[PDB]
Amino acid sequence: QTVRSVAGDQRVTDPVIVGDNSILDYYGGSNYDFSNNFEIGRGTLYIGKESYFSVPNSFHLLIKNTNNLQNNGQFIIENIKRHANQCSNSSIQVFPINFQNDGEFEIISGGVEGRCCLPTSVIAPQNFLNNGKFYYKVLTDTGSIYSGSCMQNVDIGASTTTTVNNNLWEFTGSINAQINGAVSGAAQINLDGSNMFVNANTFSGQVVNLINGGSFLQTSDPLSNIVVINGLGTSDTGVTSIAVKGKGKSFTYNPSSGIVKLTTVEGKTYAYQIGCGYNTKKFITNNDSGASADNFFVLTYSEPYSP
Ligand SMILES: [Gd]
Ligand SMILES: [Gd]
Ligand SMILES: [Gd]
Ligand SMILES: [Gd]
Ligand SMILES: [Gd]
Ligand SMILES: [Gd]
Ligand SMILES: [Gd]
Ligand SMILES: [Gd]
Ligand SMILES: [Gd]
Ligand SMILES: [Gd]
Ligand SMILES: [Gd]
Ligand SMILES: [Gd]
Ligand SMILES: [Gd]
Ligand SMILES: [Gd]
Ligand SMILES: [Gd]
Ligand SMILES: [Gd]
Ligand SMILES: [Gd]
Ligand SMILES: [Gd]
Ligand SMILES: [Gd]
Ligand SMILES: [Gd]
Ligand SMILES: [Gd]
Ligand SMILES: [Gd]
Ligand SMILES: [Gd]
Ligand SMILES: [Gd]
Ligand SMILES: [Gd]
Ligand SMILES: [Gd]
Ligand SMILES: [Gd]
Ligand SMILES: [Gd]
Ligand SMILES: [Gd]
Ligand SMILES: [Gd]
Repeated sequence: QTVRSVAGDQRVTDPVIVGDNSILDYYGGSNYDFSNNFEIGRGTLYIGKESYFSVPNSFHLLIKNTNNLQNNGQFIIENIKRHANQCSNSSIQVFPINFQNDGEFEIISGGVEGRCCLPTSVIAPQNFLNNGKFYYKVLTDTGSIYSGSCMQNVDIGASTTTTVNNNLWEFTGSINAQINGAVSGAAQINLDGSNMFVNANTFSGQVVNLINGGSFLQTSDPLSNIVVINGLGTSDTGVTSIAVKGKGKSFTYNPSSGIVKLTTVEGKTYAYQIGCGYNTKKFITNNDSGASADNFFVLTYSEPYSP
């Protein structure tokens, strides 16, 4: 049992080592820069605005030139705007070469009441391997889920990075998760009120679960694979949706396979496994036309989701 609790800005060039039953609490700094390896055992590494045990305007975390980030415990990044309401260039940038997450990796932002001013967030290790739980949550000052109009944009992966999910991702609240790199494995992605944008050409082995008005959007051309998407439906906790880039010509649902196909006027056909027991007559289809894809063909279903 060792607690370390360190206040103020940090430029850390030494290895970060958290032993079993230990806590390392970095807080109260506006600037954090780590450049060496991380080894987190059965303990907690916390980097945040306020102490793990509970004020600058800004929060900047950079992990860059780190060879290996090995997480076997809890790795928390927390940036809640409390009293503060100034708009700053707050950022979370996680670019280690190797990130192996066997435990819990949890990013928490939000607390925006007035001006819509959220941090830049990019999680793009060259090699990001998740065997554990990756959480991104947007919370109020009290720690409730934030579901307002100020959307936290999160970039996951990049054009040349490799991302593997073998367990769980869960994005909760007003989050736009832009999947900008190759993702593979065999895992669940839980979208609890959040949107996920499949921008890449490899997005494989991921079962997507839409909860509380969560949405799946693809901007890339149709994949080889048929993504399993659970939760299409309309309830009091909202309307979940599947959307593809372009202008929709038609849809077909096969009640015998549980596969829906969305065909665009360009003749691109997107296929998703939504499950059995849908009624064709209760599907709704809309072309959205505006501003990343200008246009989306949006599939919804008028009745509650039944597993
Ligand atoms: Gd040193
Ligand atoms: Gd030991
Ligand atoms: Gd040791
Ligand atoms: Gd140990
Ligand atoms: Gd030990
Ligand atoms: Gd040991
Ligand atoms: Gd500072
Ligand atoms: Gd070790
Ligand atoms: Gd060791
Ligand atoms: Gd060890
Ligand atoms: Gd150990
Ligand atoms: Gd906190
Ligand atoms: Gd936790
Ligand atoms: Gd706040
Ligand atoms: Gd506040
Ligand atoms: Gd594991
Ligand atoms: Gd927990
Ligand atoms: Gd947690
Ligand atoms: Gd927790
Ligand atoms: Gd973005
Ligand atoms: Gd962007
Ligand atoms: Gd969950
Ligand atoms: Gd790709
Ligand atoms: Gd797949
Ligand atoms: Gd939405
Ligand atoms: Gd109702
Ligand atoms: Gd189109
Ligand atoms: Gd086109
Ligand atoms: Gd629109
Ligand atoms: Gd964008």
